[PDB]
Amino acid sequence: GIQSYCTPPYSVLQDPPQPVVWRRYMLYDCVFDFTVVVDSLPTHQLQCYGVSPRRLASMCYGSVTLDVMRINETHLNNLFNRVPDTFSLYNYALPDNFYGCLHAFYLNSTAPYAVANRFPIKPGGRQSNSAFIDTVINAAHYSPFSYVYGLAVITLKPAAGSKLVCPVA
Ligand SMILES: *[C@@H]1O[C@H](CO)[C@@H](O[C@@H]2O[C@H](CO)[C@@H](O)[C@H](O)[C@H]2NC(C)=O)[C@H](O)[C@H]1NC(C)=O
Repeated sequence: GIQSYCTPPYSVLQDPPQPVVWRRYMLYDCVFDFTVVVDSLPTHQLQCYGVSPRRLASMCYGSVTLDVMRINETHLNNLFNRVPDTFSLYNYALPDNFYGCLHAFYLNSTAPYAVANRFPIKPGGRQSNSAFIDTVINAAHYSPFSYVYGLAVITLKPAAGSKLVCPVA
């Protein structure tokens, strides 16, 4: 039938959360403007797995997940090369057999960079203890600031019947 439009996360895109509190947005059974999280963004690095970047925003999917946070160059490079570090061990980790895209874009901002460096998370997981999270965010104030990129992790699910996420033209 006639699908609704998914609302793009403009607000979180103009101010990405600290990686310790990365945010997820789930897109399902809707029309979505992919340009907001791809073309319109000032791209620093776009890396895709299971799909080409030129094909990404042109087809439909079973579902689309957007994970948004900030990330500095070291952690970004380790993320791309799949090398373990504090970011992927304690803050945000790609799921097994990741199908989708990593989109890093310019924020032109060197700021407090709140990254957990203890208490391991599982892939696709997050820190859940609010007290500890608060200590990480607080500790960010008393540690070197980092020059930082925005990061949108786009997880794709293959189309399988009706109720899809389709791009706007
Ligand atoms: C990105 O931020 C991390 C901290 O979240 C920085 O990590 C430090 O990196 C140096 C080497 O450059 C290590 O000796 C330190 O032990 C690291 N500290 C922690 C707490 O992990 C990293 O340097 C930052 N990268 C940039 C380019 O600013």
